[PDB]
Amino acid sequence: ARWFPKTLPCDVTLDVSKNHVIVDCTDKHLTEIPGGIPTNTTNLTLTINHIPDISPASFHRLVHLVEIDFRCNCVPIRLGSKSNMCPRRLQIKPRSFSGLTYLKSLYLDGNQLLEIPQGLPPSLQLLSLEANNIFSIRKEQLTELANIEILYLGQNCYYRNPCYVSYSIEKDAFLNLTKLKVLSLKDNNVTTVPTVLPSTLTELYLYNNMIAEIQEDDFNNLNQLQILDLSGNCPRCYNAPFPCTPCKNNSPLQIPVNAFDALTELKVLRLHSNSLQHVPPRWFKNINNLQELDLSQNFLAKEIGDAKFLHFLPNLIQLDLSFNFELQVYRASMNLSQAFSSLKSLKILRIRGYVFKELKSFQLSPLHNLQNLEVLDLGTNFIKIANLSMFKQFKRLKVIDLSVNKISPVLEQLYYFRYDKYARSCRSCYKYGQTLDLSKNSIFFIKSSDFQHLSFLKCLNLSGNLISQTLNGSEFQPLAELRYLDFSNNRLDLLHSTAFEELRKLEVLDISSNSHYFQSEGITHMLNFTKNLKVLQKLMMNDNDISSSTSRTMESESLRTLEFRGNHLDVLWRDGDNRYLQLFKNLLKLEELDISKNSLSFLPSGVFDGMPPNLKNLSLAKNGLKSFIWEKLRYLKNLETLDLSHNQLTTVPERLSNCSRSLKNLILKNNQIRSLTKYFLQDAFQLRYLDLSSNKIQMIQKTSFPENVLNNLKMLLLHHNRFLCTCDAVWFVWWVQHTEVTIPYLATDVTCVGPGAHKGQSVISLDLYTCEL
Amino acid sequence: ARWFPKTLPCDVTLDVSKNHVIVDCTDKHLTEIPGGIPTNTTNLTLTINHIPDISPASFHRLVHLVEIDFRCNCVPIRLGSKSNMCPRRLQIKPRSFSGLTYLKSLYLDGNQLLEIPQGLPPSLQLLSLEANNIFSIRKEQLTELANIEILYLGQNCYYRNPCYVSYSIEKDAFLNLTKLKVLSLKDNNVTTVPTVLPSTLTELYLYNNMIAEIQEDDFNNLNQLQILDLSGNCPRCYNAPFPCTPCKNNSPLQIPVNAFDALTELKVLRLHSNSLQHVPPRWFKNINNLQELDLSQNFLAKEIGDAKFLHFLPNLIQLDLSFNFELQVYRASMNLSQAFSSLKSLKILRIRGYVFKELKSFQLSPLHNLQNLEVLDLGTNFIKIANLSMFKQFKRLKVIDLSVNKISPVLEQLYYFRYDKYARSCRFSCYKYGQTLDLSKNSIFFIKSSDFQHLSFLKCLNLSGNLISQTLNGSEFQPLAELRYLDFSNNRLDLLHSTAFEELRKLEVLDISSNSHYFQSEGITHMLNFTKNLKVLQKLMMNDNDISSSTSRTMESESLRTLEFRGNHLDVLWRDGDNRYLQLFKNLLKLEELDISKNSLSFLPSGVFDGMPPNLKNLSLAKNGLKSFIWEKLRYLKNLETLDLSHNQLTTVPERLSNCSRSLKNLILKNNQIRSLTKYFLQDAFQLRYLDLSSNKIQMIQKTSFPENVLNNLKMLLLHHNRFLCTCDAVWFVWWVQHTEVTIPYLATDVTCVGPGAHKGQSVISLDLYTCEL
RNA sequence: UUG
RNA sequence: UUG
Ligand SMILES: *[C@@H]1O[C@H](CO)[C@@H](O[C@@H]2O[C@H](CO)[C@@H](O)[C@H](O)[C@H]2NC(C)=O)[C@H](O)[C@H]1NC(C)=O
Ligand SMILES: *[C@@H]1O[C@H](CO)[C@@H](O[C@@H]2O[C@H](CO)[C@@H](O)[C@H](O)[C@H]2NC(C)=O)[C@H](O)[C@H]1NC(C)=O
Ligand SMILES: *[C@@H]1O[C@H](CO)[C@@H](O[C@@H]2O[C@H](CO)[C@@H](O)[C@H](O)[C@H]2NC(C)=O)[C@H](O)[C@H]1NC(C)=O
Ligand SMILES: *[C@@H]1O[C@H](CO)[C@@H](O[C@@H]2O[C@H](CO)[C@@H](O)[C@H](O)[C@H]2NC(C)=O)[C@H](O)[C@H]1NC(C)=O
Ligand SMILES: CCCCc1nc2c(N)nc3ccccc3c2n1Cc1ccc(CN)cc1
Ligand SMILES: CCCCc1nc2c(N)nc3ccccc3c2n1Cc1ccc(CN)cc1
Ligand SMILES: *[C@@H]1O[C@H](CO)[C@@H](O)[C@H](O)[C@H]1NC(C)=O
Ligand SMILES: *[C@@H]1O[C@H](CO)[C@@H](O)[C@H](O)[C@H]1NC(C)=O
Ligand SMILES: *[C@@H]1O[C@H](CO)[C@@H](O)[C@H](O)[C@H]1NC(C)=O
Ligand SMILES: *[C@@H]1O[C@H](CO)[C@@H](O)[C@H](O)[C@H]1NC(C)=O
Ligand SMILES: *[C@@H]1O[C@H](CO)[C@@H](O)[C@H](O)[C@H]1NC(C)=O
Ligand SMILES: *[C@@H]1O[C@H](CO)[C@@H](O)[C@H](O)[C@H]1NC(C)=O
Ligand SMILES: *[C@@H]1O[C@H](CO)[C@@H](O)[C@H](O)[C@H]1NC(C)=O
Ligand SMILES: *[C@@H]1O[C@H](CO)[C@@H](O)[C@H](O)[C@H]1NC(C)=O
Ligand SMILES: *[C@@H]1O[C@H](CO)[C@@H](O)[C@H](O)[C@H]1NC(C)=O
Ligand SMILES: *[C@@H]1O[C@H](CO)[C@@H](O)[C@H](O)[C@H]1NC(C)=O
Ligand SMILES: *[C@@H]1O[C@H](CO)[C@@H](O)[C@H](O)[C@H]1NC(C)=O
Repeated sequence: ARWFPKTLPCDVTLDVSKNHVIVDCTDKHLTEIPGGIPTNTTNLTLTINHIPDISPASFHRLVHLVEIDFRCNCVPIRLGSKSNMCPRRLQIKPRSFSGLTYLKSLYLDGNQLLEIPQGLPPSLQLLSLEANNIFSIRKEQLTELANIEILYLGQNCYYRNPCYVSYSIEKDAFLNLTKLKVLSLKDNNVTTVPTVLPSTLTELYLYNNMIAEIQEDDFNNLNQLQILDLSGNCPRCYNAPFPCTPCKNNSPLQIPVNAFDALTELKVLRLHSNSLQHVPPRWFKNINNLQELDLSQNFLAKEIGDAKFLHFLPNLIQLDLSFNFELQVYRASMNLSQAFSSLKSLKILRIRGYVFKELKSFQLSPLHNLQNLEVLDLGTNFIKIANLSMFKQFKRLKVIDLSVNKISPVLEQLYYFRYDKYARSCRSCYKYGQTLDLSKNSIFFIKSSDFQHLSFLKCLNLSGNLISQTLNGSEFQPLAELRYLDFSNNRLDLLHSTAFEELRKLEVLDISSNSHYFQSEGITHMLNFTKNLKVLQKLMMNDNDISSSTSRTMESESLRTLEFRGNHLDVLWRDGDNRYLQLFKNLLKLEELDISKNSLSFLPSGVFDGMPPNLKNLSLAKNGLKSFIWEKLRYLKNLETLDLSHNQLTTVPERLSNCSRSLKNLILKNNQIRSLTKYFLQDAFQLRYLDLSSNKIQMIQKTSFPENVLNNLKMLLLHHNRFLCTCDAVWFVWWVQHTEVTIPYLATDVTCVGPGAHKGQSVISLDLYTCEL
Repeated sequence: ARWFPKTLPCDVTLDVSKNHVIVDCTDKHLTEIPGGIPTNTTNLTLTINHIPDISPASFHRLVHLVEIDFRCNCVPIRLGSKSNMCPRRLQIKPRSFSGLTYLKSLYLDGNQLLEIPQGLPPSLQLLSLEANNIFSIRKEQLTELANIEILYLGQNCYYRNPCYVSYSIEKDAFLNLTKLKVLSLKDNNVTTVPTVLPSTLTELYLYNNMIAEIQEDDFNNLNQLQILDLSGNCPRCYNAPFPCTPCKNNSPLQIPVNAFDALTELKVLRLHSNSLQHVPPRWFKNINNLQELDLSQNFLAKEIGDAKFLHFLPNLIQLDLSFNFELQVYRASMNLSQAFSSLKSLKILRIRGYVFKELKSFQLSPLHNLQNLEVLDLGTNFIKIANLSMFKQFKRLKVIDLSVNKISPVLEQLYYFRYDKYARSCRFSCYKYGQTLDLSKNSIFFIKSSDFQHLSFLKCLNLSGNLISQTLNGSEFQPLAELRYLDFSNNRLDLLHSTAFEELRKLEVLDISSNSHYFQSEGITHMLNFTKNLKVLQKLMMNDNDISSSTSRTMESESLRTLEFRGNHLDVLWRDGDNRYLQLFKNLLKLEELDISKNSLSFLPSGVFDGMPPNLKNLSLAKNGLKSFIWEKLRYLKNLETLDLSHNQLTTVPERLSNCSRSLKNLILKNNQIRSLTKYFLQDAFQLRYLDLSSNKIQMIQKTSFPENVLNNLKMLLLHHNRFLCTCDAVWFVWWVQHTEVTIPYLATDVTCVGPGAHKGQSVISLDLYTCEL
């Protein structure tokens, strides 16, 4: 179907609308720029390779390159792989870029460069040099960058990539860059705000440096500035998970009261981890546009109960005061100044790490009339006592976050404590409505009154509490509109089949990782509790170690998805015991069933007949299946996806069309298949996806793989097999080289293991002409 | 060093004292009895193979055979592998055994036999026919067994191996087996006690059958009987995890009051799952020797509060009354009859599954003066309330088990609900510290010192798997002055205070594994230097805590010898560039054993080995995804004896292991990616004793890598499951493997050529390389 | 392989 | 692969 096989080890893509030819060679173990890159190439990406140098030969004929991404071909030692350390810094020979007349973006990050590469074309808008060893900026080296708009220089001098001196920037180095909009000098051992900066700046990133003081006029001309990040100068170092040096004398980052006067356009101000003890209202006298203010990780515990500066912030959307607690202090309660009530525009308020024992309704009163308040985050506060009914006054919020507290009767898991949460790399129930997140607390017992006045709730997260209780349907009575209950990581005791039946609008129920009572013999479990839940769509009961059930069927008219992974259906379906072979049969509208990780080394006859009639996607992954009667797939008349990955199957069916006329997606990766049957895919016409990767296949012949089926395949995975590239393989090699069908990893892992001559050689590159002499 | 390589695929052992030549061919994928079995073979085992028949050729030369274990060469379908189903039942041709004049033991279990094999020699003492399809016993077929003493016929007709009829035994079938001592007819669809049985019986196993009634004279002559098991006739089927049919009308197994009158020798009586509602004292009128009585899984809840029969059992050692609760009943308390006080010899009392809300001191008063009482088991009772101080009257006990209850302010996990807990297979803890109070798997969320008032005698406390989500500050355990072992695993400990546990001043072992909760949230203070206070602490387990951060930078101990730190994130604590935690273990001065496997250590930052404490001898870095390893750094570990690097991603071994560690004795490199050894790998490694190179990708081994003065010290050398290339370049290695005394497991099974073509799949032990010397 |  |  192709006249000329593509042999280039890079994905090539055409976006003809913007006349972009995109050539992506990311992570192809390349030691040279491959020959044959299309001459019309616009975007060329060579990240994560081991190309030791650039030269005029590199892009010689690539004259229409608008973007070169050449990052991480020599990552600095501590940042890169220790099993493949780069031996010598990337070498850029003169004239490597002067010919690239159309070049708009050049990425050279993580190449251990010692200096700003010169000879760059005047068309260049974006230059990126992060994670090199460039720690002295001189005006002379920047003249070439007249038209530059975006310049990334950070991570060139910090604990993970040290330069062992202070960063140096010459007076007015950036001033004649008259179009420069974004300047990032983060994570760099900088000691003062460089001046003067061009007044065209929109974004200035100076965080994680050694700037001890702000001069009044450091930001005098920056009347177009919209984002300023000064975080991590004089860091608060308590429990820092990276090496952290505080400013001497317990000093804060000193900012004169008028320092921001010119920043009339400022939208985002980040002062995280500057050891601040006070927030002078004078800072904000001439910024009324401010929308986002990060004051997390300072020492503003007292200031939170005063906070006059808030009166100057009527347009603020986001306010973060997390982790301002005083060391060794466990406050009784939360003192929020009344000044908070003047935050007319506030949608998002975050005060984790305030650290206090009792949350009481009136302490939140300053928030009562903030009409736009969508998120209230009081997590990681070690709150012991909170009458949940106080949130009757917060029905308008989208998320009330009390996660990780000690209550009893989405941000990344490392977020407030990571060094650079915006660092670049070399390469949930909120949607249901009002969410009360109580996850990771100490709730041991629940009763209906605990949820008094909270009938508006759509999602309740009780995951990771200590609830060890037989629910009989009486515990959630107020939660009349609840659509989503996360009850995972508790110790539910399904003694009563009336559990959860009061949650009459419940659509999704997670009772995963409630294995405690299931792992002790002789205890009653009612798995038919689903019959009462008339609108239940999705039920998760993963990792419960279920090996026994008092009831023999689960029943639902509504349930479409059942996750039953990590249980012991091998015990329930012990050969000879027929009692549970229709456990799922009366889930009449069930479409998706996950019974991976159930130790099902075989499937007793009757399991398939016992499946409910509308099953579409069935996972049997990770079972150690050593055999499989493919013919029994005939019972699964609506089966579209069959996941058999990570098992021990050695054969495929003689005729897949004779096993299922509906099957579209067959995942057989990570098995032990050594050969295909003679007529495997014969007449399997709307088969569309076939994963045979990570098996031990040596040969594939045309009878097993007729082209009338292969041409309909959205994707066909064959990588990591044991292909023998002898003359018997002539059809398969020819087809792989000329096919339109998508086959991932042809450049990297579709390989001959022999015969000797061809060992380790890619099938895409293989020349079998000697077979036709 | 051997003139004749051993090529037989079976382990051979000589026990010269007992004149035994033991040949074990268990699980060798054999389709025929291997040739070359020693002619002096006494014990021959061929279990788990697929030898389709036996014939006079089978044991032709093996005339001194005392034991043949030929089990599971054709296991019944539901019992066997579903990937390798046996196609046809084992065929035994005539006179296959009649020549084995010394044959004392014959096992033919799991072969789908239809009949009792004939022609057996009269020397036979033990015949085993479990898991076949023999379900009709006729006196004629038993004449050959004149001298038989032990006869196993069970598991021939039950749900996993059905015969679809009742078991049949001809009247007096066994009577003329005048030496018969043990008779097992369990799991067989038997409907009556076969009679008459020979009076020589010592053990009678009739459990899991369909016997609804015992005739009064069923055991009339069994005056030597010591063990009688009638369990599982009229079973109690509630929550049974196997198919279970009760006797109609909820009837119990009916036993006449005089049924046991002849059993004056009875030591063990098992009436488990017989749906009993009463235990008539008349049963035990002439059994005064009884030591073990299992009455679990009946309906004896009422009877436990009356239990007059206990007055007839002064010699009883074990009494099991577990799982007698009435269905749907949650009693307020445990009513134990005063009759319990007459169990003067009782060592072990088990009453799980009574099901009651409140345990109070006086309810155990019938037990107070049982002087020999060692074990009191009240687990799986859903007890909600118990003043632990009541056990101050029980300091003589060895184990007090309140496991799996709901208390708040060693048996197999499947045991009482298992079908046949003594079922044979085809192939074949802190109690030692002193008084143990097991509170594991309860609902304890908060502990305070007074909870343990009056229990200073305790040596071990098991709090595993509670809900304790508390900052221990040294005040919670104050009465436990003699505690040697605290299992605090699977809780939510909050190590805010470095004074946690410091009140346990005699503590030798502390398990705080799987307390990951507070370690999983950023910015929380964790004091790992809490160890300084524990002056006699030997062993610390803190596995699977997900530790990725620590406020303190060193742990300190003068006493700690073993630290388990597996399943944490030392990769994060030792991030390249961060030096603060590189001496985390350095001041554990007496530490000899460190497990830091499963810590995602894909590389080791420089400074880790220098930072190890000076006496470390046993170090595990297993299961880290280690992709590289500077072997030279082992030089810092001057007392290292065992290095476990299994299940990693290493591709090379050091050029000279002796130049890396002068102390290393045990080097575990199994399950890595090693493709070749260095030229002089083991040169002068005089302290090497154990070397596991199995499950790698080695193609070739040359003599320079494996000097013979090092190999001769090796207690063991593992090489199986590599990718050995059996060309003429491999002549040294093939010759050496064939002629070496060194122990190398799996030469018959998994030391194999992958090529060249001709030799693919062949064992190197069997490989003939003469063409390389023409 | 810029966490 | 007798649980
Ligand atoms: C291909 O490269 C071009 C050139 O850098 C990328 O286009 C730029 O995208 C950013 C995104 O906002 C714009 O600000 C620039 O102005 C764009 N430049 C041009 C010339 O249009 C494009 O995103 C890249 N695409 C791919 C798939 O790599
Ligand atoms: C950041 O710059 C400081 C200089 O202010 C570096 O500190 C010097 O480091 C050298 C070598 O380690 C010492 O000999 C000097 O005494 C240090 N000077 C001072 C004033 O401390 C520091 O190492 C740099 N940090 C990084 C990560 O590059
Ligand atoms: C070898 O076979 C003999 C005979 O079958 C075994 O001897 C029996 O051992 C059991 C258990 O150890 C004793 O209780 C019996 O009294 C012995 N029976 C006879 C008839 O002597 C012996 O154990 C076997 N040894 C090995 C290593 O397989
Ligand atoms: C145990 O024996 C009973 C009866 O002795 C068998 O039950 C009969 O089974 C046949 C075939 O399945 C049925 O048609 C009869 O109705 C049953 N009879 C009675 C009285 O129940 C039973 O199959 C046997 N069990 C096993 C495991 O072999
Ligand atoms: C964001 C807080 C980091 C420090 C910290 N860690 C913990 C912890 N692991 N457990 C606690 C348990 C209860 C109260 C406070 C803390 C606490 N705290 C706060 C705290 C620590 C110590 C003290 C002195 N009692 C008061 C408050
Ligand atoms: C060995 C016990 C098997 C049956 C069982 N299962 C459970 C269970 N999952 N949770 C309980 C929780 C409290 C009390 C009893 C049970 C119980 N029980 C006993 C029981 C169940 C139900 C009732 C009536 N509420 C009384 C007693
Ligand atoms: C909690 O507050 C609600 C009103 O918001 C009140 O009805 C209820 O009684 C309170 N409960 C407790 C224990 O204070
Ligand atoms: C509930 O909270 C936990 C955090 O502990 C989170 O992992 C989970 O995704 C949440 N559930 C939903 C439905 O968002
Ligand atoms: C369910 O249990 C709750 C809590 O103990 C109790 O208030 C209620 O009476 C019970 N409901 C039913 C229907 O048994
Ligand atoms: C669940 O099934 C059990 C069968 O053991 C029965 O006792 C109970 O009534 C059933 N309940 C529901 C809600 O289906
Ligand atoms: C205990 O139960 C027995 C038998 O049911 C009865 O005779 C006795 O009076 C009961 N005693 C107590 C204290 O409950
Ligand atoms: C528990 O019993 C002991 C007597 O052994 C007594 O000292 C203590 O007060 C009791 N505690 C409670 C809570 O009943
Ligand atoms: C404590 O009990 C747990 C839970 O039953 C058990 O796994 C553990 O091995 C016990 N610990 C000791 C030291 O015996
Ligand atoms: C430790 O905590 C316990 C329980 O909260 C308390 O009784 C005691 O005063 C505390 N002791 C110290 C030394 O902090
Ligand atoms: C443990 O180390 C911390 C240092 O962060 C110190 O504050 C504390 O007092 C130490 N405690 C002990 C018992 O060494
Ligand atoms: C080394 O320690 C491991 C546990 O970490 C133990 O299993 C092994 O037997 C020990 N080896 C020696 C030789 O002491
Ligand atoms: C390693 O070998 C070299 C050369 O034999 C020797 O100089 C050096 O001292 C040795 N080091 C150790 C630790 O044995």
